[PDB]
Amino acid sequence: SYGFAVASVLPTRGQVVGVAHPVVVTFSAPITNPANRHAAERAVEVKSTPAMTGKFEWLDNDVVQWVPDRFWPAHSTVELSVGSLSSDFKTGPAVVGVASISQHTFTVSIDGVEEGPPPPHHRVHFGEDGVMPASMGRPEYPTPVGSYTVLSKERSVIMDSSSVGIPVDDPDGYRLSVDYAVRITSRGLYVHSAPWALPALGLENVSHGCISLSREDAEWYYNAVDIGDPVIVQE
Ligand SMILES: [Ca+2]
Repeated sequence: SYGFAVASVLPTRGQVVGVAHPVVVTFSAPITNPANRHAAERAVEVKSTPAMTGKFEWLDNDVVQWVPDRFWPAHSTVELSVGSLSSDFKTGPAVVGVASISQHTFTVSIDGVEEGPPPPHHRVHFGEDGVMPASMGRPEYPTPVGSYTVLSKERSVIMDSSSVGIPVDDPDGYRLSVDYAVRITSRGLYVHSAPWALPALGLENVSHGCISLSREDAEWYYNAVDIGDPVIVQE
């Protein structure tokens, strides 16, 4: 009986990850019976050192992720057992981004200390370290509130309007080349550089869901953040 045979686990052994990185378990064969999922979860019981509570979420018939309830300790070695498989990984700095829809800001802290790039005359900027002018999703396509984690980081990725439900050649379609792209949902939500959107930054929520930053702020956050680091969206 190898129905719950585990092919692999993320983080990999010795991987360096951000401080909300889930434990992602990939099974050797799909578990197509949702009733067998609770037994599968028990067979892949996640035991970390330091101890952490979490919640299982199935991403596919053969992938379940265990989402920690709290952040891992930064700059640490986390020991990890996933049903007998003994592993470990490392965390880097706690790089946390908090988007405020009402304040039109994106606040970046590193290990608790708010910080941003060294500012180099005609654009909004706050005198407060780490607080970046941002533009969230407009009321038609709002940025959803929640607790996210960085799923991937890409340079010069092309984003279409088909991600929010609009063909490219449609009245309000788009096809953008985006310089710095920090992906925070599998659906296609990003923190990213939006130079065309410079006037709205810090003032208006004019994007279609994504968290828009200046190129300089996006570049700094992109270079600071790691896959697994948390991103909070608040009203
Ligand atoms: Ca990493």
